[PDB]
Amino acid sequence: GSDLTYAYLVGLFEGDGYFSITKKGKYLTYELGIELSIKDVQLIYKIKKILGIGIVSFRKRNEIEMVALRIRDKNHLKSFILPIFEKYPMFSNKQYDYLRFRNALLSGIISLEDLPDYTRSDEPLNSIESIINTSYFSAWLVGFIEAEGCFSVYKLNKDDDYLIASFDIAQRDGDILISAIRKYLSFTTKVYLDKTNCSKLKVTSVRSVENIIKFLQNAPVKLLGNKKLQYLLWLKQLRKISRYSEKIKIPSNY
DNA sequence: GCGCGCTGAGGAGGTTTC
DNA sequence: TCTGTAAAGCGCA
DNA sequence: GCGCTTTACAGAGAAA
DNA sequence: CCTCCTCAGCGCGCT
Ligand SMILES: [Mg+2]
Ligand SMILES: [Mg+2]
Repeated sequence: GSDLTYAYLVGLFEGDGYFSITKKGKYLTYELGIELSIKDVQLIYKIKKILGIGIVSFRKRNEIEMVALRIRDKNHLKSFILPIFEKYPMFSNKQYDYLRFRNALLSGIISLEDLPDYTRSDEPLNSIESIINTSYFSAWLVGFIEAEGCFSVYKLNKDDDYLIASFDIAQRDGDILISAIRKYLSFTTKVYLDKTNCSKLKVTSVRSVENIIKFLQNAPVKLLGNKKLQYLLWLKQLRKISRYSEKIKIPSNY
């Protein structure tokens, strides 16, 4: 990878991965994993390549196929993973998972009984300005998008053929995170908090759309998975929708 | 040559955030 | 994540 | 006062 | 995203 394609990785992991210290009979299993739709087998192997470690597995949970990259080897974790996340730390209230994980690990905790009682605080760690001002952000956001962003098109009413074309992204307990992104890309839609503590950001404007495209075209790194394809197909329909077409530039990649 | 302490690949059950 | 629905804003004819 | 455009709000599940 | 369990199996210190 690049100095920065790793920042891309914590991005992806923050949004779709997970740190976990689980019960393994008498002992513990330390791991980092991402489980994605089989639609990203190809991406899973690009991650293994970048990181250089990790076990890949497949399963059906019967009609949905899925791929997973899983790193449980503690030496490899200490030797390759911590370092990444130390250098390019996550931003959301998730770092609590990594800090907790890290500590238990470095402490040499190997039994369930000496493993601290842990529960993620919903309490944020940063606030807009700090996220937005960290160097690697631009890259991180690319992966975070790879992971949780959504490109889509839908008619506004059943009957008539008036398309909308939106880009959205949400996160539980992440008002500060979601808002910060919102600021960064200059959206002005109102971030919506749902039934859960899930902050949803969504845009439809000709100017908003114009903006992700530009952020992406000028982001340090690149989307390389299914989301990349989702975006390219989006791009495409964006040409058959006039209001957008006579209003922005677009396709070669990302 | 074996029993012990501990480990991770392999395999899979159970919730819920996107 | 992905796709809406019901309901506005904004000219302008 | 009607065409075109954005927006607040939010419900299923597949993909986490 | 999150969690648990089985089982070769590896290095040790003994019988
Ligand atoms: Mg996530
Ligand atoms: Mg994803």
